[PDB]
Amino acid sequence: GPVPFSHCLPTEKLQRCEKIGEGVFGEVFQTIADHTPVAIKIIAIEGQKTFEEILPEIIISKELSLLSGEVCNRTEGFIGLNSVHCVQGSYPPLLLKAWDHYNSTKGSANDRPDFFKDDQLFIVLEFEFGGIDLEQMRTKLSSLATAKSILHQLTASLAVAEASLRFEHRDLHWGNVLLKKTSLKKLHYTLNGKSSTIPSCGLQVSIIDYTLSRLERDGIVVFCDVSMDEDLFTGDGDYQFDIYRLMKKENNNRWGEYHPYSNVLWLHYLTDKMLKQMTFKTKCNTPAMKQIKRKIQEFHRTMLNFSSATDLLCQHSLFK
Ligand SMILES: Cc1cn(C)nc1Nc1ccc2scc(-c3ccncc3)c2n1
Ligand code: NI
Repeated sequence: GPVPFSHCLPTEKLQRCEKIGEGVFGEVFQTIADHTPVAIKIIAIEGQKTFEEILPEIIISKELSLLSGEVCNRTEGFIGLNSVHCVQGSYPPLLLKAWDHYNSTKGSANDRPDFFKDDQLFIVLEFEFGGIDLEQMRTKLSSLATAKSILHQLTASLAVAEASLRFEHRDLHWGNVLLKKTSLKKLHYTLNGKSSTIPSCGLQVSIIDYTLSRLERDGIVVFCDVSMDEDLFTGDGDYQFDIYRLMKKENNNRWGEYHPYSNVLWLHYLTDKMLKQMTFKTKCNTPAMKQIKRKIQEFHRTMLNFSSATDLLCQHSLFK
């Protein structure tokens, strides 16, 4: 059967819940469990999305989480999934209070979740805490060396997911790139059996929000069908909203197919943001840093001629 909210969110864990984010159908809370930070996503089911509409996110979250402990195709560059629960009950008042605090400070585009009755079902996905998004870190990164590390981590992570699962993220905006301190000097990945390293520059990247993502295992495709969605393809003001139109154009509005080019489009959007909307604490006023800047500029202007993240990682001069 379903379980009460208290099964997932015992008193002390619930007391420490703060809202950190949201989606069109979701609320994300940060908390502590057994002295360990976690990120909780809570999605209402039936009644808003159906179970069938939520399952893809569950499967994808699961498959990408598994890549951290595989061998031939291995990456930590997406986020650990600790557990999945189907919960029944009205929204916990302590969660409402945390919800309100976020509405008062940042503003929510969601409905205050106070209208749910005690037979309401929810899917509660509990993840490792991945850190703070790249947008919030717009002014806080240290140098363009860091920016290069970040792009290399993203590119590799997508490459491995391409090789393993024929993955497309399909919404990798700078809000979905998390950063977290690591004392590791070098990060490791393995692509089709070949291991390599990336200088961390003190950070570990984690990719999130598989809400539009696509993959497959054994000829079964798991995805979000947005072919009858109109609103997604009629935004602007940011280069983000062009990617949605480019994907739709590249794939002829058939979202089951595999088009890893879409990973390249999103990495280009992120390289653009690195070059145009970030301010680094150290400026590129040394020969070595100017050089790094030039190579990122050269990546920006050439990467769109690569067919996938795999192609970029193996072949692009930025990573050699
Ligand atoms: C929870 C989660 C996991 N996946 C695969 N996707 C998710 N979705 C979102 C949506 C919004 C935000 S705003 C901060 C987060 C976040 C922060 C830290 N650690 C994970 C997620 C977030 N996550
Ligand atoms: Ni349980």
